[PDB]
Amino acid sequence: RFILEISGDLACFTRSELKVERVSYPVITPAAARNILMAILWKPAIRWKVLKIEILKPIQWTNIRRNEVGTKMSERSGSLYIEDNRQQRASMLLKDVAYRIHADFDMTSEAGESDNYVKFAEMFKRRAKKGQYFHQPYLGCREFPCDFRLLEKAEDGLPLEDITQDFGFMLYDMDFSKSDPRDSNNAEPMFYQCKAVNGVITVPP
RNA sequence: AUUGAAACAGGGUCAGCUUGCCGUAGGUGGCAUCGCCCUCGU
Repeated sequence: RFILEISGDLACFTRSELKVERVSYPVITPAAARNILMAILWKPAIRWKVLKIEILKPIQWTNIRRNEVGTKMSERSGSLYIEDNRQQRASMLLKDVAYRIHADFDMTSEAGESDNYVKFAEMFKRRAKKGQYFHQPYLGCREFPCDFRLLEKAEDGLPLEDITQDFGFMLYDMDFSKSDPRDSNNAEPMFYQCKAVNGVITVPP
């Protein structure tokens, strides 16, 4: 397995049912962690899998608004001239978040030639130590860069083990199956968050 | 393959045009620095 910790000032993970005016989750998204790992090192033969997620500091809100346009650009058009399109939008940003993750990975069907578990693990350790990636992982939006330190266990502020509130059902991931290469179309798996005392545990199917 | 991807609170708006701190009213009226002693004695 692997244990990593992420830190940053600001972070939103928007629920679906309010996507129009942002209402971020309280906790991080199990789907999000998958992509955060993939950000460091993407191969077409690796399938990630998240096991444990740990909060570190108490949740804290702030609110914000800025000016937006809501027209996806198209080839037939020449430009946008945003003045004729603006839709002010609001947002519910989490503040001062650092999270801890326990996760591992397995192999896809297309193992390929250099399908060595050990070499992938080794190069992952290398990239984690030196700070290597395709791109800086977001925190739900491109503007909130995060910072990740590869640690073994208990190398940050003591986890906030306090029993916290429920959250009902929560977004899990988005299936890739019925889609060919390049995710033609997808459905939405869910799960039950069920208010883990401190360590939220991602159950597989 | 992050409910992600692209997303200006923007564009300008004098605190201004003016009015006496003035017109007078006393420091007055009146009380002796006095009353007194050697520079002798060769």
